[PDB]
Amino acid sequence: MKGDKKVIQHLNKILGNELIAINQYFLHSRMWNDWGLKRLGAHEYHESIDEMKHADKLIERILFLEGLPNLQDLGKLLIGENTQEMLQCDLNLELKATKDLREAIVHCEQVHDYVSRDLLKDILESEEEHIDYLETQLGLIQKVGLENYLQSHMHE
Amino acid sequence: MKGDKKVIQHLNKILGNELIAINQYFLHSRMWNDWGLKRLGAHEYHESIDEMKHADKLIERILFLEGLPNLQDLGKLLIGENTQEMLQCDLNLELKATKDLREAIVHCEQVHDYVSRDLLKDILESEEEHIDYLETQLGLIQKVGLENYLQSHMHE
Amino acid sequence: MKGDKKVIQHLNKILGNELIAINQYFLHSRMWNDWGLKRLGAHEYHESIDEMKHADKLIERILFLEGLPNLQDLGKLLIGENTQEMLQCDLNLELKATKDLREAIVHCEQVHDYVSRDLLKDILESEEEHIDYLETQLGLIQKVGLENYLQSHMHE
Amino acid sequence: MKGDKKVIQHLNKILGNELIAINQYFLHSRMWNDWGLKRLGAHEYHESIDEMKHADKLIERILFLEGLPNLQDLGKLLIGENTQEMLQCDLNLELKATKDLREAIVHCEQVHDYVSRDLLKDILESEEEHIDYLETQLGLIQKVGLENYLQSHMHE
Amino acid sequence: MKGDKKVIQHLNKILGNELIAINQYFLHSRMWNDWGLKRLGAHEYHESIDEMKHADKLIERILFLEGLPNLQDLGKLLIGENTQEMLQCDLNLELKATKDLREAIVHCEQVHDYVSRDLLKDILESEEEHIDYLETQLGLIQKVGLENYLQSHMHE
Amino acid sequence: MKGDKKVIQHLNKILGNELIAINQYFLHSRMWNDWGLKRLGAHEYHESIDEMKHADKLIERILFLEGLPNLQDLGKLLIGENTQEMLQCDLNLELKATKDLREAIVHCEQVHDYVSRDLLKDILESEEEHIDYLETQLGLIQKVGLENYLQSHMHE
Amino acid sequence: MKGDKKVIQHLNKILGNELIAINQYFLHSRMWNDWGLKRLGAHEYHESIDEMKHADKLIERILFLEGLPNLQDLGKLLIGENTQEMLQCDLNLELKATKDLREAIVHCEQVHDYVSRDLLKDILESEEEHIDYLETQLGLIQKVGLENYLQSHMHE
Ligand code: HEM
Ligand code: HEM
Ligand code: HEM
Ligand code: HEM
Ligand SMILES: O=C1NC(=O)c2c(NCCCc3cccc(O)c3)cccc21
Ligand SMILES: O=C1NC(=O)c2c(NCCCc3cccc(O)c3)cccc21
Ligand SMILES: O=C1NC(=O)c2c(NCCCc3cccc(O)c3)cccc21
Ligand SMILES: O=C1NC(=O)c2c(NCCCc3cccc(O)c3)cccc21
Ligand SMILES: O=C1NC(=O)c2c(NCCCc3cccc(O)c3)cccc21
Ligand SMILES: O=C1NC(=O)c2c(NCCCc3cccc(O)c3)cccc21
Ligand SMILES: O=C1NC(=O)c2c(NCCCc3cccc(O)c3)cccc21
Ligand SMILES: [Fe+2]
Ligand SMILES: [Fe+2]
Repeated sequence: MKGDKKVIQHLNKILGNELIAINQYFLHSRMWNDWGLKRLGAHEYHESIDEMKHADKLIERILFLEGLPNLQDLGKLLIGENTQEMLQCDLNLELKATKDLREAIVHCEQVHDYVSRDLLKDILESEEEHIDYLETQLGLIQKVGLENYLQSHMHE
Repeated sequence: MKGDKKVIQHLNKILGNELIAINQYFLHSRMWNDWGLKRLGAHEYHESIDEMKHADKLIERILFLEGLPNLQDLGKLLIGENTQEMLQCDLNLELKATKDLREAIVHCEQVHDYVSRDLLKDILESEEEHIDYLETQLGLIQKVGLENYLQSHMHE
Repeated sequence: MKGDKKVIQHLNKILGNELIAINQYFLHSRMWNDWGLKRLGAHEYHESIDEMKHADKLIERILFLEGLPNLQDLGKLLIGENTQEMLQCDLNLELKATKDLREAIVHCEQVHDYVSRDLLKDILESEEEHIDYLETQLGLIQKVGLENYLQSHMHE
Repeated sequence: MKGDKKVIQHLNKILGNELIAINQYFLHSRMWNDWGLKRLGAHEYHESIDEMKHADKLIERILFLEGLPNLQDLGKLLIGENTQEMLQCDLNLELKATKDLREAIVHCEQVHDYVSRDLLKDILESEEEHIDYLETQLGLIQKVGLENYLQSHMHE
Repeated sequence: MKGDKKVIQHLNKILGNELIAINQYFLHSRMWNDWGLKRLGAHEYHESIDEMKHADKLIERILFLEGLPNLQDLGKLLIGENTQEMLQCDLNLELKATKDLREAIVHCEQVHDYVSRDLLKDILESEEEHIDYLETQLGLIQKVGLENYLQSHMHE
Repeated sequence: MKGDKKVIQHLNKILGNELIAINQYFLHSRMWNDWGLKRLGAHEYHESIDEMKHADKLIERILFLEGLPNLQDLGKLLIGENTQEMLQCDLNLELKATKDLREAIVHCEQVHDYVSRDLLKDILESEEEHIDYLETQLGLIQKVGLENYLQSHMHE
Repeated sequence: MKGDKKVIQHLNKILGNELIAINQYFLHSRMWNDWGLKRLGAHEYHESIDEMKHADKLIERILFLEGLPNLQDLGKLLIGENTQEMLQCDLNLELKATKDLREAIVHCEQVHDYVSRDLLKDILESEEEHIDYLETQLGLIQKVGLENYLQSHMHE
């Protein structure tokens, strides 16, 4: 079904953000596992899988709309050097992602692609849940102290 | 069954206290959940539910006694800005509540409304259990330190 | 996540409406039970519980958006003196509630808070189902007569 | 298998009757549900489904006989404005339906299409069962009064 | 264990009231069953059984306190001749019973027979539940009309 | 609940499209079954049933909004004479259907009927899934050839 | 455990190849699904997942050896425009991948990193299995003809 060209451009932009997130979260997960912080490693793994599932749905939608899904261009990964930095890098990425999702929803609404809007709204709900998690973790570091925070994320 | 008018006023005063506590504990619960202190959030949620159940029983008793349950007047919520203050705010509310329960029981006994007394005694037992919980939490903060106390209440 | 100030004001207005409804429906439920109209009492209890669940979600969303949920201000309860009046009172409240929900959805759409809009849309679906129930009950009173209508609501 | 042309014309006439009945009964069912008369709504829904099943068998038989099933021409729906009228509209439609079924059976017998006759006889048995139901409901309205009759059809 | 003489006199007075209630409720139950009002008959049978259980506990307590339980001196049964009167007769009996229970509890408290008091308080709770049932039934007769009220009590 | 007059006109237009699709898909299903192409017949049957379910929800919404659902006017069925034509007829119908759904959603949004919008969005998601199916079938005929395509749809 | 610098460079080269394959196979999978060739889509999805698992093991090994896994550089995806081209693109990629794996194994052997060798040998076994699959499909296209080959991959 031939989609709106600018809708497809927006969907590819969202896909591009998800592809960054997949790799950033996967690498952060495996870093945390290597450091013995396996509760963080497992949670971050599940965040990476969630982004993979969003990317799949975007690819499927773009193809249905007779566009070409762009899996070739990978933007800049934001990789931290310690737990605090890694959490903040994920939050920085998520804030960019939600800004782009909102702009894409505006355009879908304008051209009456209500099904693409609904898909993006569902992804946005997942991204806001991730922001909630990240903001909460950063706040817990301040409340319990970094050493306690890391202690609490050693074991699954 | 026509109840004593002052018993009904006492029951409405206790109901008023329960209505404050429902909202205070529900808000404290959801604050703690938002902050990632999910064990505190869950415990405080169950405290809010318990006050809802007491309020139900008071409403039912007032109607049986042919009075009008007052759910319109809501007194001042005591909302803290951090965990220590929230616990003290709950304790301050509970101490007011048990004072008022004791005065209501005295009156029920004087007019021979022994069934209303039995209801209020059961509620008083619940409120003294809550006081026990709160005093214990405040004491634990002193024994283990605030950072450890909060750490222990991150995960359910 | 820092939410829009006016969105938070709208969510607090909806929450205020839900808090009125919780208490109005709970009292109506317990009045109907006291009168032996237990099918109405049970249905109205479930309506109160559903409003409690909506209030919970509103509180959680307001806190995520870094606002202060207002559980202190309680508006006017519309309490009837007989079944016909109680049902009409509930309907009057629901019609105010849906007006406020629609105005809140408009504003969420305009600041691109699509997740808050989705929550409010879900609440609006619930409130329109309640309107359907209420209009249907008032119509049945006319079709079967008041005595029969009440008879049919004695037994669960 | 090449069927008799007039048999196929009769089958298309019966199919036309069933298509009116599907839509009339479905609308009556949803009107009754909207009004809170759920037992009537459910029973009328099942009547609509039964007509759908008859239409299916007629379509299948017409195609086997190498005719074209007419799903395009929809005759006049008899929609009532209250329960009494709705039941009588259903009964008026059924009495026309059974007259047409008998005339079709006569013709099938004359040209030795005994399998089409058997199908039409089975449909006729179903339509006479519906007539029994309708006559019985109209009689009950007289015996128990309209308000009681409607009361008895509020709840499933 | 040697009981207070006046406590034992009070317990025998309460026992006498229960013995009246056993017979009154049992006869009302069987009258309602004979009339085809089986839901009333069954409910009233269970009321009679409850009074039998209270009488048992009073007899046991009196014997423990080394008194003689008086099962000989049966007071006046309040027997109605139609449903509304039978319910009112039960209510009149229950109101006398609860007045006597309160006076007995006062005396138990004065002489420190706290276990006798607790037994009487439990009986008082049961009798107030019966009062609630009775007042509710009388109110339902007013709200739904006598003919509907009786209709609703034909079947279990 | 008094709905917007023009919303109700749009819902009746969508309902009219669904009524065409029910009959067109049901007839195509039974044609394919008669020809021995039972996998197509079954799939097309389920498409017809899905349109029946959408029509039901539209009728229910129209009645709730105090409109009259139009089941009387039946537009033009697009009936093919072979598999390729039947699939393209279904696709032509679905493309008209989605255009009308988008126009209806625009209007519902403009008059703040967000619940009707949500219903129509869900229907649009179902219709876009049907368009995906149809486009895919037409493409498969080109890729595997008509003879193989039909072979693959003989057995359920 | 400090690894050999050149071993880590080889592991990152193999990782780089796996990252290309993940995306290439995922896109080919979703292209085939969009075209209705669901058995090819499913198989190609499982090939993508298998490459994801290999990449995970490489990332984990590189981190254990105190290197930095390179998830940032993504090489050229080889995307076909039809089934034959897509299969050949996958085969071309696999043949480059196995050449790189053999060179990496040579070096691991030379510096006595026998555990890294064993990991790469297991990956090489998987990639040769994929080559077997791909060569076999290309051969089947020649033996059964493209139309039959595609027909056989419509249904899972
Ligand atoms: C650095 C790149 C990637 C890595 C390391 C990776 C890793 C993984 C792993 C380890 C799994 C779990 C497999 C299992 O044990 O069953 C998985 C699942 C999955 N991956 Fe990836 N993946 C990557 C990229 C992608 C991409 C780009 C996509 C899609 C565009 C994707 C889509 C999926 C899907 C759909 C699943 C299945 C999730 C589920 O339903 O459980 N992955 N991935
Ligand atoms: C008059 C004030 C209230 C009364 C009398 C009341 C009463 C009740 C009762 C009796 C229950 C069922 C408890 C059980 O047996 O499990 C309940 C559940 C609940 N209440 Fe309330 N409540 C009140 C106010 C509130 C408020 C203000 C909130 C939130 C803002 C709230 C949130 C809840 C929730 C979330 C549940 C559990 C619902 C479920 O998932 O089943 N309630 N309430
Ligand atoms: C001193 C007076 C009475 C006492 C203390 C007494 C006590 C009891 C007790 C303790 C039970 C067992 C209840 C249970 O645990 O389920 C019982 C059952 C019963 N009583 Fe009485 N009762 C008395 C008089 C009567 C009278 C006057 C009648 C009838 C006219 C009666 C009819 C029954 C019946 C029908 C049962 C159920 C028996 C069965 O089917 O198991 N009772 N009674
Ligand atoms: C106003 C038009 C119609 C409406 C609203 C409608 C509605 C429905 C609904 C709601 C169902 C049940 C679906 C489910 O939950 O599984 C159904 C079933 C069915 N319909 Fe219709 N329908 C319509 C017209 C037709 C027509 C014209 C035919 C055939 C000529 C038909 C044939 C069937 C059949 C065979 C079933 C399955 C019944 C069974 O075996 O349980 N329908 N319909
Ligand atoms: O990252 C990438 N996404 C892409 O589509 C892509 C390439 N595609 C070449 C056209 C293939 C084709 C044909 C017909 C229907 C289709 O859907 C696709 C090539 C390189 C990279 C990418
Ligand atoms: O918080 C509140 N509690 C209440 O009762 C109430 C109001 N009551 C007005 C009607 C009371 C009535 C009259 C006649 C028969 C009855 O059964 C009851 C009104 C506002 C607020 C409240
Ligand atoms: O109904 C009510 N809702 C409220 O929030 C409230 C009150 N809030 C006091 C400050 C809460 C605070 C402070 C700092 C950081 C936080 O995260 C939260 C006070 C009274 C009543 C209410
Ligand atoms: O296709 C059709 N849809 C319809 O509603 C309809 C007809 N309606 C007659 C009045 C229904 C009525 C009256 C009063 C209160 C109500 O609630 C409903 C008549 C013919 C065809 C249709
Ligand atoms: O209704 C009546 N209740 C009675 O107790 C009673 C009678 N009691 C005679 C003495 C029984 C007794 C009790 C305890 C220890 C003993 O050694 C003996 C005689 C007639 C009627 C009654
Ligand atoms: O079989 C029987 N044994 C009896 O005592 C009895 C009757 N007594 C009537 C007394 C005064 C009265 C009158 C009306 C209701 C009452 O509750 C009381 C009367 C009839 C049968 C019996
Ligand atoms: O309501 C309707 N019923 C119908 O058959 C129909 C139409 N038929 C078009 C030709 C079907 C065809 C052609 C060749 C071989 C076949 O086996 C079948 C057209 C419009 C409406 C209807
Ligand atoms: Fe009746
Ligand atoms: Fe073949």
